[PDB]
Order: sequence, then structure tokens, then C-alpha cells
Amino acid sequence: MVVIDLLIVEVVLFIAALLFSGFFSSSEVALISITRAKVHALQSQAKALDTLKRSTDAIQITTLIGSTIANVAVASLATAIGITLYGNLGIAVGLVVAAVLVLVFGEIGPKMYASRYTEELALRVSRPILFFSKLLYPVLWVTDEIKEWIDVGEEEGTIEEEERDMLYSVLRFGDTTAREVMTPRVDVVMIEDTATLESALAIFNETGFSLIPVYHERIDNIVGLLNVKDVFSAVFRQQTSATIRDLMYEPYFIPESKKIDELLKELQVKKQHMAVVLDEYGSFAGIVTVEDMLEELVHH
Amino acid sequence: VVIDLLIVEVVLFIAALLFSGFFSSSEVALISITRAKVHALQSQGRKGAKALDTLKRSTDAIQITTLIGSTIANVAVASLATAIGITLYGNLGIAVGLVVAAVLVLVFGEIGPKMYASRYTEELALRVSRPILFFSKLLYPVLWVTDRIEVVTEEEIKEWIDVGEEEGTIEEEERDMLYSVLRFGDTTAREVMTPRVDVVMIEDTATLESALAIFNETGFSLIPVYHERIDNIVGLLNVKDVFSAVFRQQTSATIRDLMYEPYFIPESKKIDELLKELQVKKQHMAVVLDEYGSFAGIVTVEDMLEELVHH
Repeated sequence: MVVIDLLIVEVVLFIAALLFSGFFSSSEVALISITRAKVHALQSQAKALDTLKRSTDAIQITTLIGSTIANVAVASLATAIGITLYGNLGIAVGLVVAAVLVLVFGEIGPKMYASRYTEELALRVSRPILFFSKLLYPVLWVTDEIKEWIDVGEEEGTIEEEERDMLYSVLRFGDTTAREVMTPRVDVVMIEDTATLESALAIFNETGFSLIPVYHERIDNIVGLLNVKDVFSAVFRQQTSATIRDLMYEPYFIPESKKIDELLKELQVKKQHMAVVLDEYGSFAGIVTVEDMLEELVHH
Repeated sequence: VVIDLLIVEVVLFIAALLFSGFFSSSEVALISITRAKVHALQSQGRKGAKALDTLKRSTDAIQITTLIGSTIANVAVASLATAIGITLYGNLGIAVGLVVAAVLVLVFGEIGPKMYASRYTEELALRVSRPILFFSKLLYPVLWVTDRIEVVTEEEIKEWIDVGEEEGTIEEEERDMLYSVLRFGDTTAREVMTPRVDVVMIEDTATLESALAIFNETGFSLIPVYHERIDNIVGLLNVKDVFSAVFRQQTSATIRDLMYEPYFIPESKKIDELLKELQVKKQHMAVVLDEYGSFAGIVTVEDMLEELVHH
């Protein structure tokens, strides 16, 4: 080695470390700032961005470690370059200059400019941040009664006794879970992802339903939902190669602990109306229709 | 000497790592404390708090003051870890100083101190309120520089439902309950709050004998309390407690002694959340503030259920 050689190796490592911090700091801003619905439309038109968005906090962990390690090195290198140039006072010089640059070009700067060009930057840093996350994945693994309250309201003038019954259901609506209102697996209708469109139409008429699940060689592995309008329109327009895998649309899975009040709001946002349910092990449990949720309100 | 300067850097290293914990832990706790909770602290005779409000008015300043601090502090941790490191392990010490500083700053300077903020967001805020406020005053030039540098369609529900009615996934009979339940969740407190102007309150300095006059004149059972201005709500006063007092007061307790801290909420609190949150607290009224921390109205459980029942 040599003094000049090492210093030039350090300055390029110092220059590269600063540029790496900007990529990590600006990536969080662009990653999180993206609107959820806009991400789905782009995905339909990315796939890694949707993967990282599944765990919003995961993006924060990966980026945090990236920016922190990058900025530590900027100081580490500049203060080695600092002392080999100005002596013990070089740690002060290195601390001053490395501190100024990490803010200007390493954290403050890139965060602001990420909102201006948030579109292109978000997609460009989707894949690499997803690669770093897989590298930083092991560390991430380490991170990992009622009548009393109401009767009082009426006495305080808060509630009117006429509006008591309706209140009761609104409370039982939030407390109710998907496991209670759903339909059990044993009684659910199903069609495999490898079946002729003619057979689905039979199922659609024998049972009469419009959305029948699509399992994948196993009752536990649901891979899509099949609308009857998609099948009836497929056999009519003779498509020599028209399998269920094409017509099925990816479902929206939920846990058994999901409250039905949230489910109903979300389903009408995503233009869907049936939801698939999974258990703690990731198997298949049932299906909740908007009708199933409101059945308790219909029977009072 | 070599040994005495290595002793100066090892303590400054420990200190620099503590600052990054101060800036990092304070950043999490301060932003997460809801502005409705900050309003409660000021009227509570709480330590600091009055400073905690000054910072909450600017959401950028809190992010700049914590970023600038934790950055300079983390650069200092590394600058000192390589200074100590390079003297201990030659030119390989620049590498050890990068590893030790980067693994400690994350664990004990950024990630770890964030954990204490989540569990203790309130007390940490009042303990770090004033400090971050004089850091902002001296970081003023950069802050000015950074400031200079800086769909619920009615038809969608109808079509979406009728599409469901066609699928059989929804029923036509159950349309009303569905159209209403959607409006219930998407309704804010503002839309159901009795406006500030029409609210009847009692100043905390008033007499219990005067409170009774208000309870009878209006007929309400619970009337808010405003410490100095109508913009301010410091508590709610139940008539049942005022009557029991005047009957056997003896000590003549004032409003501040008999009132109770309200449930402050923002104008945006979806009533769907407000109902479950209020009935869990066994409380049925909720004061409603605004972004600037003023007073804007109140919400009772009937208000949230009125439009739904009458519809």
C-alpha cells in the first residue's frame, strides 16, 4: 500500500459511501410516499415495489441500516483521511466536513428532491432495495356490563332510549370477527384451477353462485376467484385455449381476527365483494361475502 | 499524550452515542403524541408541556432538529471510533471503527432508543420538550434555509353494490343497511359535532352554585369547563357531582376539583372509532379540538347515532 494510494482509495470509498446514503435515504421517501392505489395500477400496467410495500416497516428497516452504515463510513473514512492530513485535529475536520456532507448530500438533500421526482425514483430503487432487504433479511428476522354503560348515557342525557337498539348492533358490528360470520370450509363450493370452463358453468348452475373459489390441487391452496360472467363470456367467444387460470382474479385474503367493520369498507374500495379467509398456519378457512357480514343486521 | 487523548475520545464516544439516543428517541415520541394529548398536558399543571406545544405547531422543525442532531452525533460517534480505532489497530482500525460505530449507533443510538419511545411516548416528550426547543433556536439559520427550499363517489357505491346484487354476493333487500353503514364509518366528528358557538360551558373559576344554574337553565347534565377562553376546554362537569357536593360539600370544592379530563379528539376522528373508544372509556361525550389546538365543538353518543337512526 501507500499513503497517497490509500487516501485515494478512501476518498473514492468516501465519495461512494456518500452517494450510497443518498440512494437509501431517498428510497424511503419515494417508497412510502407512493399512494397505495397508484401502486396497484402501476403493477397492473413495480412487482418488487408491491412486494416491499406488503411490509411497510420492512422498507424502513432496510433503508435505516443502509443510510446509517453509509453515513458512519463517510465519517470513518473522512476522519481517517482527516487525521492523515491534519493530525489529531483531523478528527475535528473530518467530523465537521463529514457531518456537513451527510446532511446536505446524504440525508436532507435527497429526501426533499425525492418528492419532486418521486415517480421515476420509486421504481428505479424498488428492485435494489428489495435485493438489499434479502441481504439484510436475517437481521430483520430478529426485529420481527354493556347495559350499564348505555343506561348511564341516557341518564346523563347523552343517549335517547329510542336509539338504544340500533346502538347495540353498531357495537356488535365492530366486535364481530370474520370467523363468526364467514362460511366454513367444509360447506364452501370450489373448482380447481385445472378444469374446463364447461364444468365451472355446471357448478355455477348446480349451486347458483356467481363467484366460486379456485383451488390449486389442494383444498387449502386457493389461488383465485372465478366470476361466472368471465366463464360464460369465454365459452361463447370460442377461445381454443381458455383455462380457469386466466379468468380467475387474485383474491383478497384476510385473517380470522379481522373485524367485519373494516372488511366491508375495504371491499367496496377495491371493487370486490367476496373475501377469502386463512387460518394461523396459512391454510384455507372460509369465504365472507358482504351479505354474510350484514346478515346479523338483517336478523335483529 | 497518547493515553490521555484516547481517554478523552472514549468518553466523548459514549457521550456522542447518548446524544444520538436523545435525538432518535425524542423524534419518535414527539411526533407520535397526539396533538389532543398535548392540549391536555398544558392544562394539567404538567412539567414543561407549554414547550411541547410550541414545537407541535411546526411538523417540519421537529424532523429537522432531530435529523440534524442525530446526524452530527452519529458522524461524531464514527469520527471518534476511527480515531480510537486507527491508533489501536493501525490502518485496519478505520475498518473496525466503521463496524463498531455502525452496529452500536443502530442498536443503542437509533433503533433501540426508538423502542423506549413507543412504550414511553408521553413522559419522554415532557422530559425532552424544552431541550429540543433551544436546539431549534440555535439551528435557526438552517431551518429558515430548509423552509425556503421547501373520493367517496355516490355512484361508485351504488354501482359496486348493484354489481354485488347481480353476483348474489350482496342482496337487494340489504341495500339500506349497507349504504348507511358506509356513511357511518366515513363520517367525521366535525360532521356530527355540536359547533363551538352553540356550546354552553362554565369557567373553572366559577362557583358550584353557579354551575347548578347552568345545569337547570340548559337542562344538560355535562357542561365543559374553560380555564380562561372559550377556545379552551379543560374538563367536563357532571351535575350529579355538583349536587352531591353542595349538599355535603363542607370544604367547598371548586370546579377544577370536581371536573374530569375530557376525551379530546380531532375533527377528523371517524365516529366509528369514536363510539368504540368512548364506550370503552365508559365516557359518552368527547371534546373536539382542531389543528391549532383551539376548541371546535363536542360530540355525544346520540349525535353519532342520530343521522343513522333517523335515516
